[PDB]
Amino acid sequence: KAILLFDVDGTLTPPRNPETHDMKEALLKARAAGFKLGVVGGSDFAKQKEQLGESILEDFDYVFSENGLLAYKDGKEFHRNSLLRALGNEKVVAFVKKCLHLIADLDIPVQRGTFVEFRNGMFNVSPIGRNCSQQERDEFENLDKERHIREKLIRELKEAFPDYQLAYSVGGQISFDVFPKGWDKTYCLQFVENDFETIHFFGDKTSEGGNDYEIFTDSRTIGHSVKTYKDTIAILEALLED
Amino acid sequence: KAILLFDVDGTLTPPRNPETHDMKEALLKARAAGFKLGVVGGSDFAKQKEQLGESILEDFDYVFSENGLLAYKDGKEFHRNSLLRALGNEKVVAFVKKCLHLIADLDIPVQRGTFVEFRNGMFNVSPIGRNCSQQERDEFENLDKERHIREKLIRELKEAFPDYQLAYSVGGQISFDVFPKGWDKTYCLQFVENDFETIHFFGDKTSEGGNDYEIFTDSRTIGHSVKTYKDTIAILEALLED
Ligand SMILES: [Cl-]
Ligand SMILES: [Mg+2]
Ligand SMILES: [Mg+2]
Repeated sequence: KAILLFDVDGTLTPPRNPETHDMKEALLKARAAGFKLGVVGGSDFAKQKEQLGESILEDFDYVFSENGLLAYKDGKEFHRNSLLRALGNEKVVAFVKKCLHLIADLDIPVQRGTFVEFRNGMFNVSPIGRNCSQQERDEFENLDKERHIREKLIRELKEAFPDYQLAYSVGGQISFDVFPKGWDKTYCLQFVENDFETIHFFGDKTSEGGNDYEIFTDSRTIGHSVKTYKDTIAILEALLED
Repeated sequence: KAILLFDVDGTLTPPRNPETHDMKEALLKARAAGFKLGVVGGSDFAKQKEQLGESILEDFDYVFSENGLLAYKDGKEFHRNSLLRALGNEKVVAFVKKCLHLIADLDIPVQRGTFVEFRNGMFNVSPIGRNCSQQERDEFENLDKERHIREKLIRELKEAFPDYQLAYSVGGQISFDVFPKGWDKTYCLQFVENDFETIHFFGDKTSEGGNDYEIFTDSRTIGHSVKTYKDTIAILEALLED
């Protein structure tokens, strides 16, 4: 009783493209050899269905969207959680109010709009706001490296709301994510833990700060760091060649 | 030298559907009878192209997107303006900072995310934030009717920034729009004013507070209030029957 869990983008696909027939064929073979298959990714179910095709729920035994906040097994939903349920309304409005005050009081050159986005699994917080142009993102990113605007805000929110038990993650150029501790990819492990002797995990972003790090490092998991989906295939072929 | 200008949704189409072949046929006939045709609508060019079809720039002599902030004539762009250019960066960040403080200091039950959206032609401002659920929009709307949260904010911004010369418009359930005075549909009139003796305007939202009101009422315009695109056709047939 083994299961093979895969990060999606970059692990089962070319980075920002749909899964190849090569990859599809190698998974088919793993399943008929008797492995269960699962997919876990930070992105929502629609996005995973885009990359992996429309028969996603038939092709994989488990699908964990938003790191497992929306979870399917054998084509049927069995778990749905969200940030609002974890935190509750009172804590959500307190956190967001503090974010808005903090961002309003910044002395930075450029601000636009969409400074605090409330998403199903996280707050996404942007000092400049996500309604900026790409040239503005480039500028801010450079401003940020010098002035550490995003790191200062994180410090401020961590010190204000330690009891909220939130983790914080710096994003591309203009933002950071805020989510309950544990709401990384390891969140899905509770759902397969008691049903498999061996859990392989495949991921391409497995170093410290990559979103595959915690699940890879987790002692419940046989981690495989891939550079590309073509390595994923190679590992699988080798698992199957035996 | 006459031109026929149309609001798009509800005027040339069923409310939230693409333009009919009936409507398309009646415009064809108006053009071969020697009228110029134009389209003006609050929504962006992509959206107008969705409703009116992909040959939009070939089917209409003038296309005015975002009320004419992006304007085409004879299939070619001739005007592009935006809120950031009108206001400038310093004024934009001052307005948005004040919005964020105001919204942070609200004593309302529910807030979520996306409180200030910076768009090409306007700020859209939401006390609860647009990342709320529909049930939350219903609740807020009811809360708002009792407590006048949105009207109070508008008063506050009008008194703070009179020199910015901004107009303010209450939206559906959760928001209001803020834009430079004159950036309603009459904005397009400067672009046809000196080229036509007669400018008909067709619109279905022509009463006070409707986004067709100013352009309809404007003395440069022969306004026609329609209930549906089928009335638009009738008026046109009558214009053409002569
Ligand atoms: Cl915001
Ligand atoms: Mg990846
Ligand atoms: Mg309309």
